[PDB]
Amino acid sequence: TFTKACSVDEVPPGEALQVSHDAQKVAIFNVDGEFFATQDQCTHGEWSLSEGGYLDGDVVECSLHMGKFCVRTGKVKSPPPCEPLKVYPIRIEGRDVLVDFSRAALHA
Ligand code: FES
Repeated sequence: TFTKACSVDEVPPGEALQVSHDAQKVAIFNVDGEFFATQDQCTHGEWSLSEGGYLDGDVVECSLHMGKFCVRTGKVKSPPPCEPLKVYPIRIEGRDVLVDFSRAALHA
C-alpha cells in the first residue's frame, strides 16, 4: 500500500523533507523533478538527513560529520558512514507524493 506522504511543492528540486509513518522516519528528496525516498537516519550517527542536510545533485550530505549518500541507491559516497540507506518505493500522482512505507529495501 502506497501512502500519501506529502505534496510535490513541499519538496522543490534540491530540497529534502522528512515524513513519518508508523514508527518510521523517511527522507524525501527531489532531484531535478525526480523523487527519491530513503531512511531519514544517517548510518554514521543517526542524524536526520533532512535536517540541515545539503543536497548536491543526487548526493545528500549529512550536516553532522559530512557523510554523503547517493539518494538513488542509498549507496555511501563519503565516510564516516559505512552502511547504505534503506530505500523505499515512491510514486507521484498529480501533486501527491506516495511512498510504500512497508517496502524498505537495502543494498549489500
Ligand atoms: S551523523 Fe551523519 S555523518 Fe555523522
